[PDB]
Amino acid sequence: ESLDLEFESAYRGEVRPPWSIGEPQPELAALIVQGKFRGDVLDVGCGEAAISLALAERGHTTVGLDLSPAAVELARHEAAKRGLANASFEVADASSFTGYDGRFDTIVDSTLFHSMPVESREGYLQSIVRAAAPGASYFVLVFDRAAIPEGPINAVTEDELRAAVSKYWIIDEIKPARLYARFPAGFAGMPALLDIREEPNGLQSIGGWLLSAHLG
Ligand SMILES: Nc1ncnc2c1ncn2[C@@H]1O[C@H](CSCC[C@H](N)C(=O)O)[C@@H](O)[C@H]1O
Ligand SMILES: COn1ccc(=O)c2ccccc21
Ligand code: NA
Ligand code: NA
Repeated sequence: ESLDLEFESAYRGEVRPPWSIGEPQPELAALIVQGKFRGDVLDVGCGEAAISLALAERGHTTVGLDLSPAAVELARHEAAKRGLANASFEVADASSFTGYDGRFDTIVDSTLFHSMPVESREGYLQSIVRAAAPGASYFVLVFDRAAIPEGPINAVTEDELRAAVSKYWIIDEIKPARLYARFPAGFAGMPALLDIREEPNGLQSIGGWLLSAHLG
């Protein structure tokens, strides 16, 4: 299976993607304020790249990679509107990319993890480790399989995520997390087929996992 056409259509606006919330995902913004993001950052499966933009505004040199040319164009457009010189973007397949050997001190996966086939995970993890500087940190925000079923999205259980990532990184923490979005009215039916939590500020959230890891 393949989500390439759906991601490109969502970014072109066929209304904006529900996950393009216009700010970094809150669970990842909390790690930034804790000082967990360091040096040159890779925002892998960056989408519109709100987290790249926030990190570039703080002084980091950032690179965002996405398979969708529309996402890369949107990220470049927003960085240009803000006059950021520090943020760059490229179209690439996270499961098979090169050209950044030992580059990044922090790699962040903001909901890319479940957006590729299960069979692509090993190529992706090999690609990002190859792109990592010594002592690099890695952060993943991903849907929980308890919340998102088998289907187009490859959400994970805690054990599955640990088994996949521990082969490549030293895992510091895996904890429950929320993935925020702005869904249209009536999203997923009435009654709803998914557990969508209503949040303040017109947002919603779905269950997930926040993983923190590093090289060492
Ligand atoms: N193999 C792959 N390589 C790179 N990007 C991919 C990919 N498979 C999916 N993607 C991208 O993964 C992203 C998941 S949506 C999340 C986008 C962004 N990180 C955010 O938090 O808003 C989409 O932009 C999609 O195009
Ligand atoms: C790629 O998974 N995805 C697809 C449709 C959504 O509306 C959505 C909302 C939040 C996060 C991910 C999402
Ligand atoms: Na994909
Ligand atoms: Na929490």
